[PDB]
Amino acid sequence: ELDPARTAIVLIEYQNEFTSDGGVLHGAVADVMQHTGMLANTVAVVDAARQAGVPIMHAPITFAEGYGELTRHPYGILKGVVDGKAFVKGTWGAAIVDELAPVNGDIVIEGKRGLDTFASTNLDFILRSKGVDTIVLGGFLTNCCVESTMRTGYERGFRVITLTDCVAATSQEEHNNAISYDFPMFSVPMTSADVIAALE
Amino acid sequence: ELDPARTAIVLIEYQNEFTSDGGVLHGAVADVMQHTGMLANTVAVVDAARQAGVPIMHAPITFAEGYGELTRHPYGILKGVVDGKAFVKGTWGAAIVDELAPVNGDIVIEGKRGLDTFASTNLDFILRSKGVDTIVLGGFLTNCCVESTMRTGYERGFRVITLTDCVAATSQEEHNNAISYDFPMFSVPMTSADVIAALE
Amino acid sequence: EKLELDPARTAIVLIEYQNEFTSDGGVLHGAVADVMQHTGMLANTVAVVDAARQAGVPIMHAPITFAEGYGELTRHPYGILKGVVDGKAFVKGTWGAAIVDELAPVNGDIVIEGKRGLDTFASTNLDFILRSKGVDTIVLGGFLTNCCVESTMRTGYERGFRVITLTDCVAATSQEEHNNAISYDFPMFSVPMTSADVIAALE
Amino acid sequence: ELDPARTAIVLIEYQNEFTSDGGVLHGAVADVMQHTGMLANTVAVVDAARQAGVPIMHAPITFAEGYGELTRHPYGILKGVVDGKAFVKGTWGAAIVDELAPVNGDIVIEGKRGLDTFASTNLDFILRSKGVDTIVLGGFLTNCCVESTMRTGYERGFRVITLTDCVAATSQEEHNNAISYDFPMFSVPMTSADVIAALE
Repeated sequence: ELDPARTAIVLIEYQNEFTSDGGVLHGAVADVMQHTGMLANTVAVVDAARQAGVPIMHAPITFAEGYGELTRHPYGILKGVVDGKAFVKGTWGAAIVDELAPVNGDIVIEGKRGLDTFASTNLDFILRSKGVDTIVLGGFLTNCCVESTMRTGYERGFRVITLTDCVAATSQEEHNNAISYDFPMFSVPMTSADVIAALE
Repeated sequence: ELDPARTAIVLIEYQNEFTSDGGVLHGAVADVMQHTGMLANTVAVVDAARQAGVPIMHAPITFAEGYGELTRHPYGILKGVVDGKAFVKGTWGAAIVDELAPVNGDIVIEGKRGLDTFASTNLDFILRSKGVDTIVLGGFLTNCCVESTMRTGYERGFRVITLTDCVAATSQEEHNNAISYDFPMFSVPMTSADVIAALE
Repeated sequence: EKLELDPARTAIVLIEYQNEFTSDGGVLHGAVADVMQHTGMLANTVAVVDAARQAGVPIMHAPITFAEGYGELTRHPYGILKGVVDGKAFVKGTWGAAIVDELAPVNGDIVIEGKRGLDTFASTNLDFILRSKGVDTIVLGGFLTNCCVESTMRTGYERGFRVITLTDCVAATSQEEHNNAISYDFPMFSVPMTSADVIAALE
Repeated sequence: ELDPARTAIVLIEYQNEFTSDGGVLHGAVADVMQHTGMLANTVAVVDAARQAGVPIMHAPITFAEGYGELTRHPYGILKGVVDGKAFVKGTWGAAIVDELAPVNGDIVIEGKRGLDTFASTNLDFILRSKGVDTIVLGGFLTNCCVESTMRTGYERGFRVITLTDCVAATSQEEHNNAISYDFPMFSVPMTSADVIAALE
């Protein structure tokens, strides 16, 4: 049961870096993108969201070239972002995949530098200003940025819905476990089809 | 490598509800508590930290009886807390287990009502006020409250050490998944022995 | 132009109505006495609370307290918290730290926890509880007009709440500081109202 | 005393819309800009900061055209921003004034939609990741965005230094009152000259 005036689709990091052949991180997520069909499922969800008047918010991650916005000695996941030169601002890799290119009305969330969309962006501000209380999440990575964003969403009292087949990760094991164990603690897990049915 | 003036031990939810026979949530965490020896490892870490002069911070979760500080219609993990009448303020369940009772000058973090300790407490305020930039995390649940806290601490630029043998969860597979896949993303995973050696 | 309040989406938030400010012998009471007296804030808050209960509106208290010795703060504070520390104000488990009797929390009132700074949103469970309960309108009162009350208003605003400031239920250490905050700052971040206006909206 | 490896200059809204003839809101701040000399003092501060190796971080405020990122029924100060059609993204007004144009190395904080730079941007994340514990603040508006940013900075444990002659408001009275009464509660106020000596 969805209220379009009080709902948003939040698309996390559908960027060529992940989504597209030649992306620095594409090879690592290919298998799961294939098994899930997340890309086409995401396209379908967005289409039904445009029609129902539900805003699309894209949340890309980017970094000024040289990574000066971060510690010179990162640890954990962002270390990989630095060493691999992923998501440099203004590059093909940082661009949102052509199939989901932002179009009239859509909101591109700004500032993302870490994994939790709510920790370095204007997402919370915009969601709250627009009176949105239900967020629908899709994107990358299932057990990293989608999971962090979902957990903070819950903390902040949104109704979080996670699109269990519009997410993808670097391994099927990591992907499946996130969805089976953690998603139910912090969200309402649903398929594109049921979200699509709910949007209509 | 640890600097005592700039380190905190953050002990999450060592409360009877989880730790003790009769706790509403004890049966769920019992197998993993026993498999890992978490209580005994935690007592060893805390003993060493006090010796080192490292402040010990307790982060209990509590709820005004009746759950009127929450939605009347919870979903996700907090639905079980309310439905199971867990962590009521002033009950034996809410009390910190006797083996880790706060002594002289220990800090007790106030406010927790959700999973991420940073989301509803004075933890950030106090760490920053004291100049703490490294946090050593232990407690319950591995894949819920510990992981949320770990994720937010990473986003806020803390050096987060996770005690791989001072945490527990409602299943062994869940516990193992978190430590193997997610902990390395947002923390420096360490055994208690490693942290003990670092503290001396 | 006339104010509508929905009881299910509304919360009175009372900042630091503790002896330390409100009552004779409180360490900071001398500094706020003139403005308390000028405004009649204490009685006015009582009348707004009473009406709030009658309409079923959550009353939320936001006291500030510190573990004795101030070991939860930097040893070398600056700014307004340096005065708290140096003055030994709001020590946990003292009369000064208690909420004032006239506004003692009764059955069902929420007592916000964690407060150690000035902004009520920065070190407590306030945001969590409001959002969990579905509150999107907070009515604000207490101390200090240009400090903690203003900080909470600013952040409230940033976080999408409809903030209402009770112009005659707040006080500061100076009438001049008080009046300036109310006339200049409050309208940028809030809808300032009187106790009487709020009470009428509640009924 | 200032450690360059632990300090950043944060410049709020040095955008043509305030600073320059033709800017929608320039008329309302011209008087105080003139009386303080804020623009030239800031250039001097930024130049000294560059020499010293201290990172420069500009925080512009922008909105996607049509103000759809916000409530359709704003109140308070943002209502004036929307009705005035100010700070529209990609327009000349939204651009940083030429004298303070970002130059190789400078960071441009992203996402600002509200008044407090901390509440809708990647400022905290970037400050904490780079290890900055002292922020030097200048810009617009003295009683609004500068005061909100300073209040939140202090809450978060930063040493906030406020440049009393590198800020401006719409009213001289409000400008002086904020500096006299509120700035001392939440910052160490200093003149540009005194900050430049410390930077030098």
